[PDB]
Amino acid sequence: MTSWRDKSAKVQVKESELPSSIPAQTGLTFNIWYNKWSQGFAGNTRFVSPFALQPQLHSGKTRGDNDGQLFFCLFFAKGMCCLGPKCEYLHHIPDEEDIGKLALRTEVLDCFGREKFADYREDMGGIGSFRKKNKTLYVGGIDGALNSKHLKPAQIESRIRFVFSRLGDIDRIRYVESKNCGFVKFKYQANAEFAKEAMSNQTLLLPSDKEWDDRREGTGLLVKWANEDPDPAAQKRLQEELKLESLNMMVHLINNNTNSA
RNA sequence: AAAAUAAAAAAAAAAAAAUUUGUAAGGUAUGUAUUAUUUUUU
Ligand SMILES: [Mg+2]
Ligand SMILES: [Zn+2]
Repeated sequence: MTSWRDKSAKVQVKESELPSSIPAQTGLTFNIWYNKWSQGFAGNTRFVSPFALQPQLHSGKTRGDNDGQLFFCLFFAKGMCCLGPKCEYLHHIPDEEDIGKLALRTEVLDCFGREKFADYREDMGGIGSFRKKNKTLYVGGIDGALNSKHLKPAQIESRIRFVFSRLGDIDRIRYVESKNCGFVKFKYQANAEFAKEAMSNQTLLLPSDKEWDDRREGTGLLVKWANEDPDPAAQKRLQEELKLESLNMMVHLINNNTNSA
């Protein structure tokens, strides 16, 4: 509105600043079918992103807004999009107005337009599932994100809270020191899908955090999906919210019978 | 009218043929595992 509705979206990265489509150097000879390096051993080829999303700075109106686009630019979520106001996808954070237009389609697609799959994955990776609506994002790689300096677990919790706060309605956050894991639950599926792409392979450390010069050498903070919550308080709370949303559609499933008569 | 040519001395010198060229397999096994404190809430 102040950020989005008045502005036009800017260009995060110029096309000459875009990274090379060739990966770095893993093996001896480059395979030109699969676009990978061959003949040797790979060396833990993950790396942190040189760019990132700036919600208030980079949002603005796009050509997807004028045409009626439902879906969001995934390169805008990564902080990489080079089209700016020419891009056919939306450059702003998903909100209650646009998510209301992602209603029939969001059952099988995500907010970027990618199909979901039946099984999840062995490591709970990229896209979601069309069987379970999972609104909670796992956070890992926090040691690799902080670039191996030490902090207190109370202060790690706040540094996770701030960068995730902009990406949508945060339901709850509970950083665990015993297992260095962040369980960040949102209000919406579409904001969990946006936040998973946006903060994947990023750095936690701030520009004043004394290692802002050296932060590119990391691995970034892993952002996968979260499993079911084993403590029995939330499971009863899961049983509660299952029952009350059921009765909400017990009302409307006898209204369209009342329309039927 | 028919013919349109009804024949030598008496035995001489002179040679040819044509072929088809290289590759892979049956031998040095096959199989398993291997960077992940890259930490999934009690
Ligand atoms: Mg045989
Ligand atoms: Zn874009």
